[PDB]
Amino acid sequence: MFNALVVDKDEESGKTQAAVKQLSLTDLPVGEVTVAVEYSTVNYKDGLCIGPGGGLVRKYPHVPGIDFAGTVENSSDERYKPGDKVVLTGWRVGEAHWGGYSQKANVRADWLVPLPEGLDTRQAMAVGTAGFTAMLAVMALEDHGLTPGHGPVLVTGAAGGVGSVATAILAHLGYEVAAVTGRPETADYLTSLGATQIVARDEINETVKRPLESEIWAGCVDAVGGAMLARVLGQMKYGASVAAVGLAGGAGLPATVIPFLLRGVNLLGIDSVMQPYANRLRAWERIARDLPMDKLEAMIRPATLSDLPGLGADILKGQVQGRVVVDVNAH
Amino acid sequence: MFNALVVDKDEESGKTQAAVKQLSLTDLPVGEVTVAVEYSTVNYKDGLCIGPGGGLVRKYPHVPGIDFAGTVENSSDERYKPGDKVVLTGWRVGEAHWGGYSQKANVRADWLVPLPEGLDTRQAMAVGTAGFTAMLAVMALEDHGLTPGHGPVLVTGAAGGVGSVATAILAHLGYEVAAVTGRPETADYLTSLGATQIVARDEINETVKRPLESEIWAGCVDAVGGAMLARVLGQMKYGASVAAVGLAGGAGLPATVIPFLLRGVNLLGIDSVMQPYANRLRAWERIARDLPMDKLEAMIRPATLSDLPGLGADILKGQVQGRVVVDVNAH
Ligand SMILES: NC(=O)c1ccc[n+]([C@@H]2O[C@H](COP(=O)([O-])OP(=O)(O)OC[C@H]3O[C@@H](n4cnc5c(N)ncnc54)[C@H](OP(=O)(O)O)[C@@H]3O)[C@@H](O)[C@H]2O)c1
Ligand SMILES: NC(=O)c1ccc[n+]([C@@H]2O[C@H](COP(=O)([O-])OP(=O)(O)OC[C@H]3O[C@@H](n4cnc5c(N)ncnc54)[C@H](OP(=O)(O)O)[C@@H]3O)[C@@H](O)[C@H]2O)c1
Repeated sequence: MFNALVVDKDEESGKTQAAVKQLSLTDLPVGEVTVAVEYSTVNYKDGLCIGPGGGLVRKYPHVPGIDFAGTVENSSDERYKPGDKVVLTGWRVGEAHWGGYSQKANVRADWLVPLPEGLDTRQAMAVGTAGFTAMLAVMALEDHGLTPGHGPVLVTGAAGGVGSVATAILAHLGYEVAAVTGRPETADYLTSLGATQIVARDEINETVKRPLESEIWAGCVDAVGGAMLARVLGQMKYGASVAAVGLAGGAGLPATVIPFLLRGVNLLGIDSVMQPYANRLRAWERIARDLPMDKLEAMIRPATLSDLPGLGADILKGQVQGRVVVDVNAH
Repeated sequence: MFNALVVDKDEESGKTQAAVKQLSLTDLPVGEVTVAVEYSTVNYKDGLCIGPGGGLVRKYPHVPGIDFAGTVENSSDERYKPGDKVVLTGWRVGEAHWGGYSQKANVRADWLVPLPEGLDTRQAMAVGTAGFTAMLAVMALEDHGLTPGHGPVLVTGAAGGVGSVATAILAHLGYEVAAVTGRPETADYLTSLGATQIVARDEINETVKRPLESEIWAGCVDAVGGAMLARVLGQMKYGASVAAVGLAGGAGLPATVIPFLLRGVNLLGIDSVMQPYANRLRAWERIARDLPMDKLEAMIRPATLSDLPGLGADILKGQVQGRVVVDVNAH
C-alpha cells in the first residue's frame, strides 16, 4: 500500500475534506502506465481541486494533483518501460482523473513526456504547470515578434508561480522585466530572479475611463486577468501582445476593443492543459536551456502530502511565493 | 479650380456642416504629390469625419475622405511621376489631413501605393479601407493557422463594408462563411457574395452568463465588437482567432478571460491606418487575386460628392449596404 491525498465530499453538507490516506494499487483507476511518483507541486488550480472543487472535480473521492514526475513502474504501452523517468502536466489529470498527490499514479501513455535532459524529477515539478505555462507564454510573445531592447515586459502576479518563472526566463533571455506584485516585501526576491522594475499591484489593478493610456509595455505575461488585464491592454505598445495565462484577480475581462483596433494589440490565450506532445517537448527543451536552475532553486518551497490542504488554501489567497515542490515520499 | 466636400464647425455651438465648395490648388495643404482624384468611398470612419467629428478631426475647415484613388498630377518625389495611377488609404488622411473628398489631394509620397495591375481606380475604392482591412484580417487569421475545411468562419456586420468584402474573400478562398446581419432582408445579397449561413444579429449580440458555449467558429472577422464580440469569444473553436476590426456595435468589450485560458483563443487587433508600405503592397495583391471582381461589383453603390453628408449619416446608423464608390468628377 501507499499514501495519497484523498478529498472526500459529503453531499448532505457539501463539505469537502482532504486528508492523507493509505491506498492500494487496485484503488487507482485502470491505466496504461503506472508511475512511482517522486514529486508533485501546488498550482493555483490544485488549490481549487484540493479544497472547494471550483467545479473542476466531477467525482469524489478524488486524488488531486495536476502535475507529477517520477519513475515508470509498469507499462502496457511500448513508449515507456520500468525505470523510465517521466513528467506529467495537465491533460485534466488532477481534475477529471486521479493525480499526482500520490506515491503511485496511473495514466494514459499519451499524457506523459520523457524527463527532459537538464532537469531531474524534482526540478521538473519545481517548474510545474505554472513554469511550463510561463514558457508557453514567452514562446507566444516571441512568435509575435518580441525581442529584447524594445521596452519592459510586464509580468503580473510576479511573486507567484507563473510570475516567478516568467520573470526568471525573460530576464535570462535579456529582457527588461517589470514585475507586478501585491506583496511589496517580495521585491528583493523578484530582483534576484532578474526583475528590473517592481510595480505595485494597486497602481494597475483597476480600470480607468480612458480606453488608451500611454504606450509602455513591449509585451506581457498575465497571471492575474480581471480588471488588471483590462487596464494593461490600454498600456501596451503598438503591435505588442499579452499572453493571457491566469485569472487570480478575476475571470471577468472588463475591456474595450480600442487597444486592438487602434494599436494592433493582441490578446493571446495560453492553454497548458491540452498542449500536443510535440509542443510539450519543445517547451520543456526551452525550459532546460533558458530557465537558470539556480534561479529555479530560489523559488522552491518544500512540502509534503500533509501540507497540501493548507497550501491549497494559501495559494488561492495569493499567499504562496515561488513554486512548491511536494516530495510525495518524504520520510 | 475644383470641387471638394468641406466641413465647417461653429466652435461655440460645436455643430458642423458639410457642403461642396470650389477650391484652388493653393487652398490645399502643401504636399509632395498632387493627385487628380478619380474615386473615393465612404467608410464608417468617414461618417464620423463628415458629420460630428468623433474626436478625429483636429482642424476645421476639413476636407474628409480617408481613401482615394487617382492619377498623379505633379510630384517632387522620384517614386511618382505624372500619369501614375495611385491608391491612398489611411495614414490619417481624411482625419488629420485633408483627404479624398476632392478632385485634387496633396499627400506625402510615403502614403501612396501604386495601383495594382489587377484593379482599376474605381475597383480600388470599391475595396477601400474597409476591404483592405478585411484582407488584413483574413491574412492575420491565416498567419494563425486558419485553413479551409475546419469549420465555419464568422463574419459580423456582414451587410456592411468590411463584412461584405470579408464574406466574398473568405468564400472565394474556400471557407464556409457564417454571415451575421441585423438586416434580414440582405440574406440573398449575402448568399450571392458566398455566405453559406445567415446568422441573425439578435442571436449573438448579447452576453450570456456561461463563459464558454460550444466550440463552433474556426475564426472570425469582427466589424461589430461590443457585446457581440464578447459572446463570440465563448463560441470560438480551440486555438481559433478573432480578427478585431470594428466597433459598430460598441467599443466596450464585456468579456471573460476563460475562452483565452481554456481554449487558447486569440483576439488579434487589426489596424489599417499605419500599415507599412511593404505590407500594403502584399495585401493589395492578395485583394487582386482573392476578391472576385464580379462579387465586388455586386457591392458597389455609386455616389457623388453631394451625396456624402447623407451617406455619412446613414453609415453611422448601419444603413449602408456594401461599398460606396464616390465619383468625385461626376457630371
Ligand atoms: N492557462 C493555463 O494553462 C494555466 C497554467 C498555470 C496557471 N494558470 C493560472 O495562472 C494563475 C497563476 O497560477 P499560479 O500557480 O502561479 O498561482 P499563484 O502562485 O497564486 O500566482 C498568482 C499571483 O497572482 C497574484 N494575485 C493573487 N490574487 C490577486 C488579485 N486578487 N489581484 C491581483 N493579483 C493577485 C499574486 O501575486 P503577487 O503577490 O505577486 O501579487 C499571486 O501570487 C492562476 O490563475 C492559474 O489558474 C493557467
Ligand atoms: N481597424 C481598422 O483599421 C478599420 C478599417 C475599417 C473599418 N473599421 C471599423 O469596422 C467597422 C465597420 O466599418 P464599415 O466601413 O464596414 O461600416 P459599415 O458598412 O457600417 O459596416 C458595419 C456593419 O455593422 C453592423 N452594425 C452596425 N451597427 C450595429 C450594432 N449596433 N450592432 C450590431 N451590428 C451593427 C451593420 O451590419 P448589418 O446590417 O449586417 O448588421 C453594419 O452595416 C466600423 O466600426 C469601422 O470603424 C476599422
